[PDB]
Amino acid sequence: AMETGLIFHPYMRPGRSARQTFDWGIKSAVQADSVGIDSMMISEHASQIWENIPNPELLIAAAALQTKNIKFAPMAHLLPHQHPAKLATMIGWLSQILEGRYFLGIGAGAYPQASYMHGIRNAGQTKNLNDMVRESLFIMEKIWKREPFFHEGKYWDAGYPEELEDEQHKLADFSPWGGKAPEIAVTGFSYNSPSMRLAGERNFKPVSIFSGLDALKRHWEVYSEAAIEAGHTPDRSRHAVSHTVFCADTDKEAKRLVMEGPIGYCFERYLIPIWRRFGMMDGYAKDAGIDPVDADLEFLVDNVFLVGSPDTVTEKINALFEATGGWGTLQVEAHDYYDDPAPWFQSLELISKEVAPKILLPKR
Amino acid sequence: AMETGLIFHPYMRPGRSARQTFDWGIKSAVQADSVGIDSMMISEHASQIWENIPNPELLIAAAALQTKNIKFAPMAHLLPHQHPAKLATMIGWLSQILEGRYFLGIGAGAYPQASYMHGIRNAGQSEETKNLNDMVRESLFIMEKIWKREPFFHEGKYWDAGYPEELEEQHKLADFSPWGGKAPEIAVTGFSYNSPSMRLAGERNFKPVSIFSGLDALKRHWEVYSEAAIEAGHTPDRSRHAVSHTVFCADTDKEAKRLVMEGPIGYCFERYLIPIWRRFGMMDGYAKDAGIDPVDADLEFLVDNVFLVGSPDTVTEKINALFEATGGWGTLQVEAHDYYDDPAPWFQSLELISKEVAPKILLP
Ligand SMILES: O=S(=O)(O)CCN1CCN(CCS(=O)(=O)O)CC1
Ligand SMILES: O=S(=O)(O)CCN1CCN(CCS(=O)(=O)O)CC1
Ligand SMILES: [Cl-]
Ligand SMILES: [Cl-]
Ligand SMILES: [Cl-]
Ligand SMILES: [Cl-]
Repeated sequence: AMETGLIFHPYMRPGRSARQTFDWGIKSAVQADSVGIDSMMISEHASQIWENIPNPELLIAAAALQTKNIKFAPMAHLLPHQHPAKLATMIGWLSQILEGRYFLGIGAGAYPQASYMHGIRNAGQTKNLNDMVRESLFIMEKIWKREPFFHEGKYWDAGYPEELEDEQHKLADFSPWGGKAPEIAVTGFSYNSPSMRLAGERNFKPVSIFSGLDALKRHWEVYSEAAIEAGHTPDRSRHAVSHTVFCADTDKEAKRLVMEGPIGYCFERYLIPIWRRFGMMDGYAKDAGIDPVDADLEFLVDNVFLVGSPDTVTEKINALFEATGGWGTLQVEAHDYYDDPAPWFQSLELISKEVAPKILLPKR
Repeated sequence: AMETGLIFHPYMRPGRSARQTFDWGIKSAVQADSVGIDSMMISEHASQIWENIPNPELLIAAAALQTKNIKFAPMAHLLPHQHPAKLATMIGWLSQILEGRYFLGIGAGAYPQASYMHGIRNAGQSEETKNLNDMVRESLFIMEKIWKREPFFHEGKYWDAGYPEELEEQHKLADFSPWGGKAPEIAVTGFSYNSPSMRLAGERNFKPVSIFSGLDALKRHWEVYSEAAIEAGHTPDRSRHAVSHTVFCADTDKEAKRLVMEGPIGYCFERYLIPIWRRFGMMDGYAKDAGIDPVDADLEFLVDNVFLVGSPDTVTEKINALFEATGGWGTLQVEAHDYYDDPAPWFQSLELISKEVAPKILLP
């Protein structure tokens, strides 16, 4: 029932080249596809070192004809940063190339440095990024329908022309596969996530970043309530939840490999300090009954990360399902194993083939 | 030596899918690279049937790690259609992925239907309206500054954009400057006799790409270009000049001609290109050169008098003759046609052009 997914930020070690990063992305897509992973989400960042993909569509396109079954999604295209017509056209064309193995993450962008680059001062505090998202979506949906219009917006002018006065002289068809909008997704983190409400209101796919039991429950509560009120039927099998996940033959090996390898390195060098600064471990702290100040690597490995043998990880997931109601896709956060992929590819294969099929049905 | 290049519009037969088009592009890039073709230019169109690539960068990215030596160029990114920061970031990143096997065509866009989609009414005409050429100049201004990674903010007529100061190695800004930290080489195409693009190109030391329309225009392009270059203080270099031609080589003149007349090339010309060329007076240069009335310029006339078609010796002679008449050029940019269903004769032609013809061409 539960699918396995990859989310590729990618947390490349500072100093990796663009070609190395791109090669690791393609290799990751091909391997994930080969072990039955259902989706690969690729994030977008123009200002960050570790999250060093500014154009997830380039990777998706390079992996498209090298894979069979896996579905790709930008997670997310930052709508305030591009002309909606240009973006809508690219999405539809890529969706066509993939024969529908595609869905669309949309976002405002959480990094003011990148907002600034794209002409939006004071994104942290004028232009409103959320209004820009709404206007872009309004324009893109119309372009995908291939119904003519011209729109003079607050943020952009855009349109879709009427045919001029042989099939070869009609307008190109860059509508997404099947001629309909792709499925749209949005991520959420905070406890009362406005993204989850938007998602529910518009029947988008919710993607939650695991921050603790209370938030995971609250996300679904907010989502479904918004869905119901908007007249949609909430479907928990749509819900994707992003986790650190690592599987090996034993609990001991699993833990050692995380502690001493790429995952532990990224967390100690980069993620733990950010998470500390921004209070992103308060949910985990609450769940385990500790002070956030004492949330270190080994705490996360023992209490938060889905780490261990296939049986252990299966248990941990099933325990979360009983506590929170569950989810449709386990979205595994990718790490920089480009130097020595074997233990990481073995983990993914275990998660996908041995863990995921044994998970309980999610709460309706 | 004169180099061989490919220019991929493409001219896909109406009815080809996006996946087929994309597959043909990758196959074409791989094959061109394998036979020593120096560059592959890929054009950008959102409204056209035959020219059905709206995002050349997706193709370039998919071919990047599958090729060794060939250089790629969008020909051209239509600068009025996207946010210059987003575009500048993607160009730098792709340039990095390609390790500098990349140059940048820029353009305004010659299809009003597509201009309309991107919020530009009355692109065909010379509140107040939008000027595509001014939009090109503002985009380039912004992109060059972003590539330099020096902070600024610009509130333009068409866009707001900037480059931020560092916040008060992993926490510094990402570096998506192009390969070597400098702007890519910039190219523009020209067609008309007194091409304003050729003047711009000369003024700014861009690479000129001429679309072959006759002896007089080819000479006039270089005259305009070099005069502008010299006045701007640049040294005009003919080896930079790319000239776009229909080119087809086979073992004999008879085979070459039959394959063009009866195959994909002839089909595209009779069904699509000849009527357009007739309507817009694009055969007047060829007519003048051969001493005929444009009304009588049909397929076989183009094959016998204009297209570089024949045996390797014959095509070598035709090129050498053009070199004596006009002064020559640095790259023979072969216009690609839809041989996706029959690649053998077309790949054979490109191999002949690249290995047997081009090395025998006299100095420009
Ligand atoms: O670097 S800056 O200080 O400019 C912005 C840093 N900020 C930290 C918090 N994360 C939340 C990710 S999410 O899990 O809430 O989606 C967004 C980025
Ligand atoms: O389709 S529309 O009728 O709306 C515009 C027609 N127009 C005809 C001429 N071509 C040649 C490009 S070039 O050869 O001059 O570079 C550009 C498009
Ligand atoms: Cl992020
Ligand atoms: Cl529904
Ligand atoms: Cl064109
Ligand atoms: Cl010079």
